[PDB]
Amino acid sequence: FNKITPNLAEFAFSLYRQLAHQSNSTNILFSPVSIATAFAMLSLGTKADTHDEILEGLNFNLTEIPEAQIHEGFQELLRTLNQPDSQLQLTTGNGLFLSEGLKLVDKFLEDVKKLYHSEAFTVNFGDTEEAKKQINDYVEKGTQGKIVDLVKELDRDTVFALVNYIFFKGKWERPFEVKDTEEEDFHVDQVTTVKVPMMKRLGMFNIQHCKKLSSWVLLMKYLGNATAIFFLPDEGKLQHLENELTHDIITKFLENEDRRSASLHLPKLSITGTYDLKSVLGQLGITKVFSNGADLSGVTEEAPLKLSKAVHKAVLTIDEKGTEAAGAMFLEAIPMSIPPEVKFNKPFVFLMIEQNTKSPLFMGKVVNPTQK
Repeated sequence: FNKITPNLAEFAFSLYRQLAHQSNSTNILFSPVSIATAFAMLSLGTKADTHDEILEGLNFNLTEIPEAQIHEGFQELLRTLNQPDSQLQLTTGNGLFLSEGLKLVDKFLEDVKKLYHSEAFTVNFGDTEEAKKQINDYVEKGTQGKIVDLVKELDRDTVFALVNYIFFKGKWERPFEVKDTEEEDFHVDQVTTVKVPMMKRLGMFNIQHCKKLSSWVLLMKYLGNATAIFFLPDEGKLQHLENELTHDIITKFLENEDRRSASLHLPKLSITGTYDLKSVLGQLGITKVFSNGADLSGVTEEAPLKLSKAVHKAVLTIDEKGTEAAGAMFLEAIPMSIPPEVKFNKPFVFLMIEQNTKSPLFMGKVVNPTQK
C-alpha cells in the first residue's frame, strides 16, 4: 500500500536526476526515505516559508495534501521500519546536534524522539573539532563501525547540525551460492572493462525486458520486507531509462509476480553515497532553513538558528546472501530451454522498495563497483 509514497517516489527521481546529471562517472546511492523523513521531521520545527519550502521541496503539494497527512504518512512508514512485516537488517538513523545554550522547545524534542524516533543532542559547537568527533561517533556507533568520520569539517557559525545515514545489507530470500561467484568483466565503457566478483544463478527470476525503458528489469526479493529492482539499460539506453522511469511503471513491476528461467549474473558490491544535503536539497529549492533567514522557532523560540550542517551517507552491500544462517532450501522448476543470460556487467540503475509501503529505501546507479 501507498499513502505519501507517490510523493516520495517523484522526490527520489528528482533527487536522482539531480545527482545523475551533475555528477557524471560516479556510483550514486541515497535513501529517498531516510532523507525525506528527516526533513519532514525537521519541518515540525519550522514555520512559514521556511517550512512550506521543505515540504514542497520534498515533492509535496501543500495545496492538495493536508500537512497533517504528510506527517501521518511518514509515521506509518517508520512504524513499518521499526518492527515491520519482518526484521530486515536496516541501520538507519537521524541525529540532530544543537548548541548547548539554546533553550530548545520541548514540543519539538517530543516530536523528534516520540513521533519520528530521531536522536537529537546538544553539543558544544565552540569546539568545532570535538563536535565532529562527537557527531561522527554517533554515526559510527550507530552503524557499528561501517561509517567513520562522516563530517570532515564544520562552519564557523555552526550551531545546528543534521546527520542522516542508512546502511543496508539484506539477505536474499533466494541466495546465490558462493561457489559460483567468480570474478568477471564489467563494462565501464563500450570498449573498456574492469573485473569484479560476479555472482551467478540459473533460476526462475522475476526478470523481464521492458521495451519502454529499453532495459532488462529484475526484481530481487529480499529476506525481510524489501524488494530490489535492478535496471540494465540496453546498448546506449542509460539516459533513456533514467528519464523514462515513473512511479507508475515501477508500481507496475512491483505488482508483477511472474518469473521465467534466466542465467542471472549480478555483481557483488558494497557501494556508498555521501552527500551534502545543504547543497543537493538546496538545488531542490530547500534553502531558507540552511541560511540566516531560517525560521526554526519550533526548535528554539528566542535565538536565531539555521541548519549549518546536513549530511547524508548511504551504504549498500550486495552479496550471495547476508551472512551464513538458516539458509532455508527452496527448489525451482527450471525449464529445459536456452535461458537468457542476463549479466549486470555495465552501468545500471536500481531501487530498493519496502514491500508494504512501497517507499523507495534506496535509489542508485552503479557505474563501477570498484568505486566505493
